[PDB]
Amino acid sequence: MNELKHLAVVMDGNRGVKTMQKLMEVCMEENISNLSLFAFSTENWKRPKDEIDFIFELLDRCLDEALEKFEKNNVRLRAIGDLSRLEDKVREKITLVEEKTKHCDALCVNLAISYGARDEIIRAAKRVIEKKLELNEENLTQNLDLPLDVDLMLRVGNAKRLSNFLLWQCSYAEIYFSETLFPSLTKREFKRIIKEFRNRERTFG
Amino acid sequence: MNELKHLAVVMDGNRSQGVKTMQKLMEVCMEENISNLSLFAFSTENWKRPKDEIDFIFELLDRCLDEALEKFEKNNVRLRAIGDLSRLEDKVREKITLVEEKTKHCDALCVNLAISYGARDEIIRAAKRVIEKKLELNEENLTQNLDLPLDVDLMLRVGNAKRLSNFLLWQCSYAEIYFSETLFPSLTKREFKRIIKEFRNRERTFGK
Ligand SMILES: CC(C)=CCC/C(C)=C\CC/C(C)=C\COP(=O)(O)O
Ligand SMILES: CC(C)=CCC/C(C)=C\CC/C(C)=C\COP(=O)(O)O
Repeated sequence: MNELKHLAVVMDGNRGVKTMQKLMEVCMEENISNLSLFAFSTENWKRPKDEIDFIFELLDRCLDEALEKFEKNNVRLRAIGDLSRLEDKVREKITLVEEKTKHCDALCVNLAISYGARDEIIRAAKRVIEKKLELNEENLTQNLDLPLDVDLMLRVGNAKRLSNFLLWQCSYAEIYFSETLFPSLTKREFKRIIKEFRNRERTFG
Repeated sequence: MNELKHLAVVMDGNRSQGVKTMQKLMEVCMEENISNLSLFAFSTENWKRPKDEIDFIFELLDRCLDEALEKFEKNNVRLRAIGDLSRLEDKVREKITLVEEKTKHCDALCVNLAISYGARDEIIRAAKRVIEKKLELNEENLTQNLDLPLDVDLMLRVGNAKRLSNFLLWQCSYAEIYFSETLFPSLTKREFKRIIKEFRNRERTFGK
């Protein structure tokens, strides 16, 4: 009854991968076209520099994994965010992996890096201005990094909040708080959560 | 530890005491030093509801506006309307303005009433105000030009719906979110207070 075209997942940000593949594998069996993930926020730039270099160290390992395995598995990678804040090293690797995988049909992984929803909205507003378009919901929407509405917004962890992730896109997103101390989760419980989603009533106001 | 300046509330919009429970929420806000209480009455999308449903909602809203004309200023509660008010019938707009004017000076609690309101629309309207003022289009400027500039600390959903439904999206970027599965009527002061206590002890990093 409900179509899940766009699934957005965020995991706890408190000061492993299996869950991520299980994640991607399921979006696929389920015919979920867009998977959106939150890696690094605009506000995260204020963290302690140690915590940051550590996160980009992880990120870098993730991107390497993307290059190797994304194309042959027919997965696409797209980076959203204010990417200009990023070091050239990462930025290049990103650009590369996007280009390598640009032609993948089976799933689209939207990776949010140096990303914030308020920044996105501001940037989108400007895109609109510089095209000499009327400022309205529709033109703004179409000029986001990610125009696509979120259907299911999924928090893997104990934090109850959006933390500046795809706000605009979430106006009518179904929200789901899946508690854990460990960003863990099972193929089935995903499918469980999904099932739940398809059945719950969406009125879009 | 966490301070709660701005409480937002939305109840399930699908399928008396209500007035009594509301007083308790308002008393709890005062007792707790919550300066702002934000309520969701009618949204921009709600306009696509059957005409009979819209009719009934404005019928009640009217009833509530009257209560507020009666009870608000003598309790030092301020009322503010947000949303695109230009979409409202004349009789309504004026009656809103009336209670607004009458309670404009009220110090103790500020009740923000979202009527013909949508977050996306609020956001667009804020961007035009910034442009119209020849300000730079940035986060801070857009914030300050919202109908309601104040960040939401706690977003409380009363009902079974799990979603924000175009309610104060910008303000909620880092808002703590809480789903209480009950009807509004069934809520007690003790419960409001508890939920509040819970929010106060939650870890808020704002991205660190
Ligand atoms: C591995 C990698 C590149 C990034 C790790 C991202 C993870 C697992 C969580 C970060 C989530 C973000 C950006 C915000 C969530 O904020 P919160 O949990 O609500 O404080
Ligand atoms: C009594 C009165 C004047 C208005 C009542 C507002 C109520 C009870 C529900 C409407 C809430 C709104 C505007 C949106 C929530 O929609 P949803 O529950 O997410 O489908």
